[PDB]
Parts: sequence; structure tokens; C-alpha cells
Amino acid sequence: GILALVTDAVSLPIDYDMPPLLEACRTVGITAEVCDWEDGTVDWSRFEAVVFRSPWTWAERQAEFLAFCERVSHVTRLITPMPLVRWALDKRYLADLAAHGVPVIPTTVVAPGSDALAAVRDFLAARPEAREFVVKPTDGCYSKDVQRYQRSLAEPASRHVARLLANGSHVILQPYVESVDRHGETDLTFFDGVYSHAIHKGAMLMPDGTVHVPTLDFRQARDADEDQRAVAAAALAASVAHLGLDLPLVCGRVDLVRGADGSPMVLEMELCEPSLNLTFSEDGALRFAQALAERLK
Ligand SMILES: Nc1ncnc2c1ncn2[C@@H]1O[C@H](COP(=O)(O)OP(=O)(O)O)[C@@H](O)[C@H]1O
Ligand SMILES: [Mg+2]
Ligand SMILES: [Mg+2]
Repeated sequence: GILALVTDAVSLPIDYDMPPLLEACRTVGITAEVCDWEDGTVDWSRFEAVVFRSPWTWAERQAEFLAFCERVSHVTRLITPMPLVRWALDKRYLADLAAHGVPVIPTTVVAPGSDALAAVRDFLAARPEAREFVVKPTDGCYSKDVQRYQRSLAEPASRHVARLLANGSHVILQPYVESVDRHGETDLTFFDGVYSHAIHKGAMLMPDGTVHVPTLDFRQARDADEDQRAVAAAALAASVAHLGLDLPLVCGRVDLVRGADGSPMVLEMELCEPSLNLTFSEDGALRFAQALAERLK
């Protein structure tokens, strides 16, 4: 019952979770092997199951990674089955969350083939109150191609949008949530539908155009309040219901931001290959290994 933990050379160095996850696996008796999804020498048929941990370059070659996952599902069991994978790797899931009553950041999806500039202008027209907005691909991570713009910069942003559509990605337009500048965001980690821990992550989009990447210095242990955990758990339940999942998500991370209302709303959610912040909790890794141990029974 060897367990494959998927990563890739470029991403393994920033997967702070792998070291502690491997020890936890050791503690629950499961033999895990770290595998690069682009390593053609891997016989995926050898594994009992596979878990996608940090194949984070998928953001650079989405179709390629999705194809990889698809091919792997034929030779071995995926802890996160394909339906979940395709759905979790596209921020369009924010609309499904909204349909389930889960509070999310007002989100507008621009599909390939759309008029980039018109799309941006209609967006700003519908939200005359948004002083700034953000452009981002629905299929990305680690701040990839994410940018902040003052509403007067529609044309430049439309060019950013066009660049993304050209690569065949859907683009999401959202108003810039003002509280993020001073209160960043809160990322909650769950295991089998149960809250484990959270962290605070500083803002990534600087007013001066700088776009940061969530490195360790941008994170710190945080205790999510009732409301935040309540929203996070709703987002997860909505995901379980939407996909018809028989079991809770082995693990997941729900990122929340503060609205003007003060109440929390989902920024993004990671259910396929999330950074879990295991090293910021005293038993998060054990809870993850245990949840995995239950799936392998
Ligand atoms: N609508 C928004 N308002 C304010 N900040 C945001 C918004 N969208 C994105 N950001 C900032 O950009 C970062 C990355 O955006 P995100 O949605 O998390 O895509 P990614 O999957 O690459 O992390 C966030 O951590 C946040 O700091
Ligand atoms: Mg992400
Ligand atoms: Mg994020």
C-alpha cells in the first residue's frame, strides 16, 4: 500500500509540508514516495493510491497536468478523484460556492473568445464603486499572473486579460477587497470536514504594482474565529454536495478575506493540491496522515 505524494522538481523546495507529512505518514504506518509528475520513469501502477501535494508548476501547463491526472486514474486510485481535480483547479468553482449560499468575493468570469476590453468595461460599469480591481486566471496558483489595477487602467488590464485568454484560460475579474491591504487574509486548513488550524497571510498585491509570492515570512499561525470557521466549513460542504462526494475532503484550505461588512468571504479554496501550513500547527500533519490512513483501510 505504497502512497505516492506528487510534486515536481521546481516546487518541491517550497513545499514546507512534505517533510512533516512524511514523518506523520511514518507514524500512521503508510509508506510514501515523493514523485515528480513529469518523471517518465515512474510506474504509477505500483501505488495503492496517489495524493497531489505540490505539482505546482501545473499553473504553467494546466492541460498537461490534467492529462497526467487523467492517465494516472486508469492505473491507480486517486484520493481526489478526477471530478474533484478538474473542478478544484479552476477558480470558476467560486460561482458554485455562491449558488450554495457561501459568501464569496464578487467574481466575474471572462471566457476565451470574449472581447477583452469590453469585458473589463462592462465589469467596471457593473461595479462603479470598485476603486481597484484584480485580474487573474481561473487556473493558477502562487500569485501567478495575478495583478491589481486602479479602475482607470481598464485598457492595460484588458491587455492582461487578453494575454490570458490567448493561452486559452478563463479569466476572473474581482473588485479589490480593501481590507486585504491592512488585514491580509486568513487561510483555514481542514481534515475530513474538521477544522485543524489556520494562518494569516499578508497581502500579495502591492499598491505600487509589486506582486508578492506567499513565502514563509508572509505567514504566521492564526486562530480562526467562529465566523471564519463557519464560512470555511460551508464552502467545504458546498463542494461535497456539488460534486456528490461520498466522503468529506481528506484535506482542504479555504482562504477568507474581510468584507466592508466585516463578515468573512471566500477568496479562493484549494482541495486538490493545497499548501496546508502543517508546520504552523502542532498536530496538523498527524491529522492529515490519519485521514489518509482511513482512506487506505
Ligand atoms: N479580489 C481581491 N482583493 C484583494 N486581494 C486579492 C484579491 N484577489 C487576489 N488578491 C491577492 O492576490 C493573492 C493571490 O490571489 P489568489 O486568489 O489567492 O490566486 P492564487 O491561487 O494565485 O493565490 C491573494 O493572496 C491576495 O493577497
Ligand atoms: Mg491558490
Ligand atoms: Mg491564495
